[PDB]
Amino acid sequence: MDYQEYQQFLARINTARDACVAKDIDVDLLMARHDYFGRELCKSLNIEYRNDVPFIDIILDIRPEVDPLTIDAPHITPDNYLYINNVLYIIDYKVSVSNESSVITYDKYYELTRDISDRLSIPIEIVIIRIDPVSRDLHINSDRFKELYPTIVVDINFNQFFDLKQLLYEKFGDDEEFLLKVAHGDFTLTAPWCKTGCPEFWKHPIYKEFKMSMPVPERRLFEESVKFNAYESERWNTNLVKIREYTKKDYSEHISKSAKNIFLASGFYKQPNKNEISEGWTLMVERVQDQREISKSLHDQKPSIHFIWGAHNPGNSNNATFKLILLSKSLQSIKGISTYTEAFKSLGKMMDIGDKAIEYEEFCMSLKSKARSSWKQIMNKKLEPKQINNALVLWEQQFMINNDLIDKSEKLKLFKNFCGIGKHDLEVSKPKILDFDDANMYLASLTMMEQSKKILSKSNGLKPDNFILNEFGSRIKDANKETYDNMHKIFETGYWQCISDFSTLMKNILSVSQYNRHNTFRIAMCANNNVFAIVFPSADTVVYSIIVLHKEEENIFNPGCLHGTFKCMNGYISISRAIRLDKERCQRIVSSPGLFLTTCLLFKHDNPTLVMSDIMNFSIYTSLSITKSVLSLTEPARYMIMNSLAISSNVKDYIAEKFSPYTKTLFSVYMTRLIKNACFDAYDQRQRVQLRQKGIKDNRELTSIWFPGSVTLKEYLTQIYLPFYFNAKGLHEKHHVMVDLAKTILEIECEQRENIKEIWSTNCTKQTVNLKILIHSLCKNLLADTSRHNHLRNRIENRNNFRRSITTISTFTSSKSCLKIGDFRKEKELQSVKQKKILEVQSRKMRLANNYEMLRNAMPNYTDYISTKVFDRLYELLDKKVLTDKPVIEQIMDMMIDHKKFYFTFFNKGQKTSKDREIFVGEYEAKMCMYAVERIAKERCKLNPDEMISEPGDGKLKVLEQKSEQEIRFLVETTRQKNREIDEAIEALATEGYESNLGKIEKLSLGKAKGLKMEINADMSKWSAQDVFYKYFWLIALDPILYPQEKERILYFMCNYMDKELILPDELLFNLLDQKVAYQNDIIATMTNQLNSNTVLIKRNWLQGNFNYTSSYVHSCAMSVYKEILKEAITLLDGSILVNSLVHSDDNQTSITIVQDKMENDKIIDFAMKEFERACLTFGCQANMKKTYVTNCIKEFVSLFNLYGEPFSIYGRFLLTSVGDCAYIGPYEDLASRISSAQTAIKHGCPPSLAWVSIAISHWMTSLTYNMLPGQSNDPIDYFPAENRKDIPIELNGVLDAPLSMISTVGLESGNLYFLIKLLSKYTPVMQKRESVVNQIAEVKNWKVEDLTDNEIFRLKILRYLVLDASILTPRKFTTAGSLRKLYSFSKYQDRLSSPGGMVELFTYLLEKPELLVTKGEDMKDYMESVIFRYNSKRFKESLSIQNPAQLFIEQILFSHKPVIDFSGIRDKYINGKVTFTEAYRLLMRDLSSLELTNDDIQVIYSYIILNDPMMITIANTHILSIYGSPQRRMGMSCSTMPEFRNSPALVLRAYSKNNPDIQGAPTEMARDLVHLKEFVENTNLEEKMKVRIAMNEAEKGQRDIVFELKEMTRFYQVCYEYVKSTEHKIKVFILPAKSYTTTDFCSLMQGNLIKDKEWYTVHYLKQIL
RNA sequence: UUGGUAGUACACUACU
RNA sequence: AGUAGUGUAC
RNA sequence: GCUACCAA
Repeated sequence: MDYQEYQQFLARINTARDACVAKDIDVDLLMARHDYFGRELCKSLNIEYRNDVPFIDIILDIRPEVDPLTIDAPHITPDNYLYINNVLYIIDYKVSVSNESSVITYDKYYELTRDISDRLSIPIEIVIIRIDPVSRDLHINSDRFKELYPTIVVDINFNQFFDLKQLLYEKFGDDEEFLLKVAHGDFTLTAPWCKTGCPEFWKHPIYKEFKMSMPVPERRLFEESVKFNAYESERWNTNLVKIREYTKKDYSEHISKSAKNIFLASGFYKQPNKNEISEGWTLMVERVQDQREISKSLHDQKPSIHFIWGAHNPGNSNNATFKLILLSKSLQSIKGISTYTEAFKSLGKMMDIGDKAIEYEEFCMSLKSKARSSWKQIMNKKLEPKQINNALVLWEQQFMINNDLIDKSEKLKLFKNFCGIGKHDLEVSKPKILDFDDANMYLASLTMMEQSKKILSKSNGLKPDNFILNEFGSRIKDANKETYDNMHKIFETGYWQCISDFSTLMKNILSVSQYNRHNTFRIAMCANNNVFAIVFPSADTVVYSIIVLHKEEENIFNPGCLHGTFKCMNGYISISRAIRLDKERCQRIVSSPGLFLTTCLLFKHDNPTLVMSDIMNFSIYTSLSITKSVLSLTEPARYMIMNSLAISSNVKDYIAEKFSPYTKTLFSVYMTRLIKNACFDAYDQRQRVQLRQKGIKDNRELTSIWFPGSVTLKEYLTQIYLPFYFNAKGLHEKHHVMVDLAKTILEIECEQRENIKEIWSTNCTKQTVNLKILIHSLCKNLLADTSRHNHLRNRIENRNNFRRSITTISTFTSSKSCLKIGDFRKEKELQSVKQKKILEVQSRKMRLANNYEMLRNAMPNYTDYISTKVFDRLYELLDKKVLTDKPVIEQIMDMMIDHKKFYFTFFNKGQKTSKDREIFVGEYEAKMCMYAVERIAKERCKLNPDEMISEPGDGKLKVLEQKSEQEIRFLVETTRQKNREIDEAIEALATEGYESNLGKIEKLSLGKAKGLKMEINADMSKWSAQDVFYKYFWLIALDPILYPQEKERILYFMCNYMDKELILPDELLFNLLDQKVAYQNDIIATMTNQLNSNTVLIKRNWLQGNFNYTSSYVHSCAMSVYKEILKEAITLLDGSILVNSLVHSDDNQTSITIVQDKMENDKIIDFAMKEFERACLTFGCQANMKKTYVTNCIKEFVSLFNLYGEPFSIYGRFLLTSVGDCAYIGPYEDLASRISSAQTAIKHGCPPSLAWVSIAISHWMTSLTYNMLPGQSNDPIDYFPAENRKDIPIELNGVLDAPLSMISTVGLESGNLYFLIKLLSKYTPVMQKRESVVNQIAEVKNWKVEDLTDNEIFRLKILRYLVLDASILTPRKFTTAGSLRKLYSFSKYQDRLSSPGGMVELFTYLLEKPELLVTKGEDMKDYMESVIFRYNSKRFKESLSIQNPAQLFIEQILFSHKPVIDFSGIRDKYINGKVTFTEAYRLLMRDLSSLELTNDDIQVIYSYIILNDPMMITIANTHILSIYGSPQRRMGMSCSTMPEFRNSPALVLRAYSKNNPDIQGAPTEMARDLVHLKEFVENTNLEEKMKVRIAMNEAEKGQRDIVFELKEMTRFYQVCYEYVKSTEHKIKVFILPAKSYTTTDFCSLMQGNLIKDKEWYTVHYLKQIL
């Protein structure tokens, strides 16, 4: 270029300060380069350099004899032109590395010139002459133009333009307004996250391993790809395109070579058939018998259920004290001489009060009356046992184990041999199970089931009326009469009474066991006057034996836990074995009636074939399995049966390798059979499932699995997949799990260490990647995915808060576990000594019924650590100034370099699976690094159409549906196109003589096109443990949105992460060190150097959970190559194919649809499955062919189905959780937790009737928790003005009355909404009745408040004075702040207590910044102070101690008669010690006698609940204005998304508190928010209302009340926080009977769908629904 | 904080 | 006894 | 572990 021009540009660059000025430089730098090229080009072409000539000048140059006024010359201005030989060459110069500019220019110029061409007969050639400024190659489109100038030599250099453009861009590299302007249309960046890179990367051994293993050109291409800078390059994609083109040859060879395997394919793909199943079963038994200790003996059986049962005796009392006597005389009078009969007679004698009945009752009543006076426990007053006849009584139903009444070796017999207390080569023996495969052992199971059938299927003598039927039977019946009739059929049987009795007795056993002692036994009862339980001494878990009285002998339910039936005074007495269960398993039994009723009705649903008696017999044993045996069968059932009916599967290898029956239980022997039978039965009806849409019309052609009968496909899948959900959580033992996990991780590591060397390959070696195919696919995908969003790096920054402070991020301030490494020898040794002393104390005290320091010495290379809470580890790092309040990403970038050594540990999930899963726990700073990598991926997965782990909400279910609609349409129309010539030839030929000439009709109709659908439902194996981590190095390196600095640090981290060490936890080390015998081939010893170290180096296993987004993206890539191969292979058969593939971490749902005429379909299947496996292996995944299975109608994907187009789900899994899913806080709060399960089940397609049943079971379990059932102690019915429990409010443990449409949408808050809708529809005049909701509420002033019934007035008082500011009855517990020693931030809070006035300073800080009472705030100081303040809360401190739901459950029962309600906190919301539940009912009613409601109070209720909520106005409008069409049957359901009904809080509340909207942090729009906010303040008077509230308090108290000011400011600013916060719209997908488009559609569909099982109703509205 | 002493509190109670 | 287990536990 | 009391 020109010299003096360069000096001017170089000056403009130095003097520029704005980005607007810098942009103008860039514009002219580019135009200068364009001009420079043309001036040089024209010299080579030997033509006049014309600057920019209008088109009219061109015509006037070459054809003077033509009029400007007549011809309409196209309005363009070409850079040059050339007229020779009656041809006009219009010329345009370009300087781009791409010809996208050139093709726009060509098309514009070509299109316009056609019209003017015909009016002059001059042909026009549009010539674009491009030069690629980097290479310097020319590119010319016109074939005539190159025939004129065949040798163009523009010798030219652009280096001075790159030098200049560089200087400009280095100068404005951080100016984000520059990056915006400079940005092309298609791509935009933001400033670097760091200035320097990381040179220590390039020296790192793992990179050198990585590098050295690649071939040389790829090495250069990696280093080059790291160093790329999309902002400083000509175009963003050059490095990606450069690398795509280099790999293209090797890639398209691999695709073509792989596609031609279609012709090699035999067609003998792995199928299921009778032989495979028997061979699988026989190989399986061979394994199981080598692995277990088999037993053909029925006395080796363990309890199938931990209970024995007998019917009640209605000739006897059901009084507590009669029952106690009845048992005491029965035990003392046991006739005969058995091995334990002396012990039981003694126990009976030890509980013997004789005639002294009233003396017992009044003694017990007095002790109880003492405990219930106090909120806390009664301390320092000793419990003394009263002598009442032979019984020494410590408490109601607690009796001293008296030494006089039992020979002291019969006492030892009871404890040691019967209860196991203190009970006791080279090898350790195998686990013992029953021989499930032995036919005599099977018949014993078959017997037990037929024996249990006989007793339990008989009618109990009782009225079938219980809580569920009484309160909800009305609405269950209305939705479906059949399910009401079924409930009756269940409640009549002994089944239902047995399990109710086992539930109620267990509830009581737990209540009783709490305060049982080492020197006492206790007695539990139930409503059945013949069933009891003796709770033995714990010896520290719950020990017990069940006792049944009965008239005749063998007439008791014995599911394998009877010790013996004995003859006694009156009839017979049967006593169970001694059972020992942890409290978690016991809770499950309490909840079992809900499970049973739910299970029975669900299996029986809408099916006239099945017999209810047989269902109950199966369901009772499933509902009461609290033991591992059944876990071994329920989930494998899925794979065995589904593999058995698949088109392609591997039933042999699944059963052979994986299926491991664990039959300790006769019921599990019976069930293992039902599974086997079902595998064969599945094969036998394989053609009844697969095609030869019609899945919508569901007929009963399949054989039932678990009980005899006939079943539809939907009902058949529900039978296969539901059983898994009978599995309880927490059945595992930490002791055993920790070892199994530790050793499988180390086995995978040791295997890799010894055998797995090569990283790359070309023949699918185990644990390798095809390097060039990886590189090429990644390039194509990154190009594609980046292209479809231009601000991607910006999207990543905003959505994941990269720019904001670390303290504003929800995951970086959580209560999750978090590892930290350091020296903690003193803290851990002084824990050891404290638990030594306190164990020795309670050991020495227990003699009533008569180490860490070492570990460290044994481990020279130990690595100390301690787990803590994430927010606490953040506090710590901020305090020691390792972290700052700088933008999170900048600090993540520093951490990647700063944190060299990585450390992880694990704990056990306690999962419902047969083998328990591991959960990994890393350091805080490891979570910081992975955040960046994962959140980058996450946003790019959202752009990828295949990738679904990133799909928000329930979108998956709607995506499955849209694919199968698309695929069905493709199959049909594509088969119609390929046939129509043949179909017209045959159908026109078969008009004249359809019968005759049938040799010619089938001449052509064999050669017509064959349809083929196949659905691969795939699982992958060892997803995290056996990946090739090295492949992700390319994913980072190729990434155009990363700068080379960031890439360098990210890759350095990823190198360090492959050196990460796993810490075997101290719990596991103790267990292992305590082993007397050495373990044989001890993998844990091998990998620790004889337990010298507590760490093992883990390399290839990126730890499960950590890289799910990036791994899933690469899995999405493997499927793009699979699509490409299949597309080629089918074009070799001139066929048609559609391939879809959905990917979610290690789950896959690929869907092939093919039409071709050249080949047998079986060979195409054998091809597609082989190439599926290979596609996976070429990218480092391993498809698990024991679990993957192919159908042509059924897509399973992340436990969501699609059956012939129609979506389907096991809604039953959500219904089973409705029973035992709760935190145990209060009646409202617990019920709400349980109701949401029914809402989730509803949106997965639960029928209205079964949803009502579920809702009843929730109400039952909730009221049971706080002793609030009908007739019970805390039952509110008699304390309130109401004739039903649906008339009392839901907040005071009422019963929920609303339409199920309403409950689906708004939950418990529907209880009040509907009540207010009932009032409007009674107390507004008939003229106004036809109006919408806004007008009916406006008519509230003209209401006869006199006419309002008592009840309605009562409810409105609660809505006014209680509901509108916080779910009000809440038991408050007295418990301690257990185990906060670990928390760094807790000891700082403790120091702030010890400081003089230290807290008072902090409280006053938080009143001056009331923003922090309901946010965390952007500042560092603001985070740390708000943390220390939270420790002031009791509820927050109990959150950090590990929760225990069975204790939380049982404590909540026991304190239901104590005074646990703080009525001052309830009352002080209307003022101008503690109290019991029932007293709180009296005190609340009398407060309502001191209040009245005017017509303004009612208006205020309707305003807050209805009018100030768009959704509530809508839901109200729909119910009032709706009119229903006639009923109709559901014909195929459709997924529809629930629409949004609605229309910076941390800053806005700071801006509200101090009236400036001008804070160091983020304009006019945050001054607008304050004006919009102050509307809400002046309406409700809150600022000027709480001032009266505080001043009144401190005037009465006499001095300034600092804590009350905090509490009132909190509830003031918490009301402000719940206005200045948008409902971030979650995606909720609902299965409905038609498709929703509008918002009104969803409401009408919902309203019409959820009222009967039989049918659905269309719903319309008479006015608008907004 | 350690060392000592003496305690460590409650549901179901039902047409059966 | 019960719970757990081809890891010595409760 | 909690509670009351005592002793450094």
